[PDB]
Parts: sequence; structure tokens; C-alpha cells
Amino acid sequence: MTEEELEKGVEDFLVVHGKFVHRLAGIPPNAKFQALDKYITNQIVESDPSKEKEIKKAFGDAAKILRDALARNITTPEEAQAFLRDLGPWAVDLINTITRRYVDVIEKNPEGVAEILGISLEEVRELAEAGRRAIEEGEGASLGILRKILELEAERAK
Repeated sequence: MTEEELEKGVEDFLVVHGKFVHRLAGIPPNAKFQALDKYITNQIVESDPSKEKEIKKAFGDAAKILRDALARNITTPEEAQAFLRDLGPWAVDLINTITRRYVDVIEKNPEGVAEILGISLEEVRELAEAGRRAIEEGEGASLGILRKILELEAERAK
């Protein structure tokens, strides 16, 4: 696949990934998570220049997976995980890899997340911590990150 085709897959990922995570959280779309989602996805792509086409291809694959799940009655992480196991272990491992990278990006560049989200470095630490817990619970890092963003956003209206 060309660079243009790989880029359109990453663009498709950002659209369906934001819609699907917000569905699992049960809230209307959040502007701050969308900017974080785009920031993190690009950092994952640029993380390894040697595997750039591979990581881009993985995001295009996840876009087709999440697009299928969006058209089906899947509203909880438990239903999402059972949907991935029916696709096969390849889809479970692909989503997990993406999920583990998501937290890594946060921890490796805490200031960039603090600038994008307009929060403190300690609140970024809470964001990565909340992403580690959600992986342990088997509900994805981005869902636990979104839930913590809503809390920080609600707290910071003080």
C-alpha cells in the first residue's frame, strides 16, 4: 500500500475509534479526547520510522474492525472483547498492541499530553495510571483514559 492509502486508513481509524470509545463510555462526543486521540495515534505512527508502514497498516486494520463493531449492538467492553475473539486471536492481539502503545505514548511524552489537554503533569500521570488499570480490567486503555478525562474536566471547572 502507498503512503496515501496508509494515511487514509489512519484517518478512518480516528473517526470510528472516537465514536466507538464514546459509545462504551455512554456520553456524547468530547472535544478534548478527540485531540488526544489524534495526538497519540500520530505519536504511535512516528514512534518507529522502520515499522511506520506496519503500524499504519495496523491502524487501517483496526478501523475495519471497529467499523464492523459500530454497526452491531456492542455497547460494553465485555461485548467488544467477545466480538474480537469471534474475529480471531489476530484481532484480539492487534487491538491489544494498539492499547499497550497508547499508554506508552502518554508516559514517554507527558508534557505533550499536558499541552494538548491543558492539564498538569500530575493529572497526566493520573491519565496513564488510569489507562494501566483499564488494561488490567480488560476494557482498553482509551476507555479508562476517557473516563479520567471526564473527571479531570469536571474537577477543573472549579
